[PDB]
Amino acid sequence: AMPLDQAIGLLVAIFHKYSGREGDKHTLSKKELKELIQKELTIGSKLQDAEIARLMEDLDRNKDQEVNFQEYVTFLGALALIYNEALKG
Amino acid sequence: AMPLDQAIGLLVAIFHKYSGREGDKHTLSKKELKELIQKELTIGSKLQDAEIARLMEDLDRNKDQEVNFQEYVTFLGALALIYNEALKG
Repeated sequence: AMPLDQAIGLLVAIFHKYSGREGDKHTLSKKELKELIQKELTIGSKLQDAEIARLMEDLDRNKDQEVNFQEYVTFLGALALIYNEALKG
Repeated sequence: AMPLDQAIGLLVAIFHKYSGREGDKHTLSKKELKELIQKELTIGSKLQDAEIARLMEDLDRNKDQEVNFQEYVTFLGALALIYNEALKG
């Protein structure tokens, strides 16, 4: 697949890895999303960064709320802005 | 990189391929986003699908509006729901 098709296919696959764990495969809880981020990204050196720590706290404060695919993708965009190196500056 | 880190890195790279063409590297126009989708995804067989055609029309109707990285990622999530096979059902 072209690079962007590859990217989308990976986003979908990782969503379904966690959304399939309980109930509806169309959603995952914010508790589960926090677990997904900590397991699927090499983020362990950055979890105490001021902005990333607030995103993780917000997931724990809203842990039982569900997230659909669109909201998961939006959230990954928010996290990339404060996590991915190429988005610095 | 882990799969999701790979996915994010590709999203960022394709954004910057187009956002760097004019002006600010932090945004791209909706005209440019339409070009990005048509060139970076194997979507040519699906452009007349009822839902995809409306997303492409909306980009052309708002062609001069700018899009930041967060809005680009959100948009890719919207498109994936109506384009990616694994999101059917």
